[PDB]
Order: sequence, then structure tokens, then C-alpha cells
Amino acid sequence: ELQEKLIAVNRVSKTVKGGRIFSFTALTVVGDGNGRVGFGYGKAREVPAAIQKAMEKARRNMINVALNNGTLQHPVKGVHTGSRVFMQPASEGTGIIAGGAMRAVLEVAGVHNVLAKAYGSTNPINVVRATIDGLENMNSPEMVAAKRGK
RNA sequence: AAUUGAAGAGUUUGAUCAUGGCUCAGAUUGAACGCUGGCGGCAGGCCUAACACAUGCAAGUCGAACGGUAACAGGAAGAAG
Repeated sequence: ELQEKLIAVNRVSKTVKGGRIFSFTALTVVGDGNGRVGFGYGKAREVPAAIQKAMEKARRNMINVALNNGTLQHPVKGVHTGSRVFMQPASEGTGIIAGGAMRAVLEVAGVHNVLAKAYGSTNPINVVRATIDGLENMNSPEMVAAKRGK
């Protein structure tokens, strides 16, 4: 019931004294399938150590999302660095139809059938960060009615 | 009951993030070309030279408008084997 999946692995470099030194970065997202989404970055010298650090950071640093029946509630826009992201609840608008690196976080998030369209930059490290910010500041009808009295 | 509706990716760098262009994945067509080709249904078929046109048809009808008889088939009368 953990439901982990990796989005992006890259080879970064460092350029020391004698030549270059190549390191690998993972970027994974875990989530239970009912709210509870996390992402982790993690970087290491080989690929399986990188993904393992990424999963291990992603299992902690996990955020609650106030889902609807199987989906979002109201249309929400989350931004991070250069990466602007729209989402629309699509009240059984079948299938998760999101961009790459947004399909994954929305998939393990437990949502099933939203409509997305990322704008701006679509770097995978910042398009999540713009989905969680997004799903984090999406509030439910029992939270809005809690705030404003009824 | 009559709008249930939105996906990205590759490429600037030793690597990064951003900006930014180029390019790809889709659908479409009065299409052409290449390879191949069994049947049917429904549609479509000179986008260019509003260039030049052989030949055949594409606008005739009415005698219940009229003088009339060129034919065709009868009618009447005459003459002949």
C-alpha cells in the first residue's frame, strides 16, 4: 500500500581537477492511493543508490490532499519556479490526463480522473513542486464551511 | 437529453535553472507520388490554361389560334388488268 514510482533520472556533472565526475539524480514520488503524496529527490554516484535515497526521502515529507470521491474538487493552479500548472476536477472526466511528471504524482496521489495542462517550464523537478503546491492549497467543502461559519 | 473538457517530448551547458527559437508525436484533405491490391455499400472526381476546340446530343411545343397538304394511312368518285 506504499505505491512508489520514479519519474526522472539524470546524469549531472561536477568538473574537478582531473577531468569530470558524473553523478546520478533520481526524482520519485510515493503515495498511498488516498491523499498522502510525497516526492523525493536524492542524488548519488550510481543509479540504484540514487533511487533508494529518493524513495527514502519521499516516504517522509509526505503531504495530505483533500480528495473528492476519486478526484479533485475545484480547479486549482499551482506554481513553482518557472513551472505553472493548471488542474480541473473533471467530475469523472475519465482517466488521468496530465503531462509527463504530473501523471505520476497525480497517479500515486490517488486521484483518477482530472484534466491538467502544465504551462511555462516543464522541468520534471519543478512540475511536481507545482502539483503538490496545487494539491496542498486545494481545500474541501467541509474546510471552507469550517472557515466561513457556514 | 441536447458542450464528459485541456498530456507532452528532443535539442544551447562540463553540469544547472530560466528565457527562447527549431523539431517531433495528433487530426484533416477535391490530394499527388511509391509499393501493394479481394469484394461490397455510400459519397467524391480539371484545384492548373476564364487556353483552343473535331463530332454527337443539351429547347422545344400547340391544328382545341390560322391559311393549308409536303409526306403516311384511310374515305368518296372515276378509269383499267
